Amino acid sequence: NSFSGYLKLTDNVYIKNADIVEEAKKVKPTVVVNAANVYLKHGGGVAGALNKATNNAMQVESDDYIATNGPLKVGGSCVLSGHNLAKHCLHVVGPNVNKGEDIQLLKSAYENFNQHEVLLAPLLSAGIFGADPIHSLRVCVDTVRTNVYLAVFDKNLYDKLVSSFL
Ligand SMILES: O=S1(=O)CCC[C@@](O)(CNc2ncnc3[nH]ccc23)C1
Ligand SMILES: [Cl-]
Repeated sequence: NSFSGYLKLTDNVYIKNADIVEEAKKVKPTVVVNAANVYLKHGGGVAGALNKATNNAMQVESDDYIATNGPLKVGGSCVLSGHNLAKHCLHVVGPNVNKGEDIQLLKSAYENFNQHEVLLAPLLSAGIFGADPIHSLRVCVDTVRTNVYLAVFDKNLYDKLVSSFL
């Protein structure tokens, strides 16, 4: 495939220091994962950045989804359009530790990835969602069985994740 410069961690997990928006724009993958919240309010982090790159079309689509279906569950997901970034966007809600949500729900969140053969994704629950990215990577490796290409925004963190992996 067109994913370039990823370090192989396991049979099915690959990692790169990259902005997921730029990776999506260049590769145009079948599935890009959004680090969503239950309301699909794409304000910041991965979600705000993906939505900005769609010129707010992701938010417009998401507001119609919520008006029809109500909020997602923490640990849940929905498939919506990938707009100009991907064929599909898989919106996945990891627990927000800053809100006291159960970190055990991170495994449930990653299980959604197993419904898709290949994904471009961030580390769920990390960044502004408050969880330890080292833990998020371990849960990913131990939960996802399909092929996942992880884009880590921060270089300092990327290097720490690689160095501490084996
Ligand atoms: O500070 S972090 O590296 C800690 C680990 C999770 C993060 O990677 C999640 N946020 C992003 N990841 C990838 N591309 C992105 N574009 C815009 C935001 C963004 C941020
Ligand atoms: Cl973030």
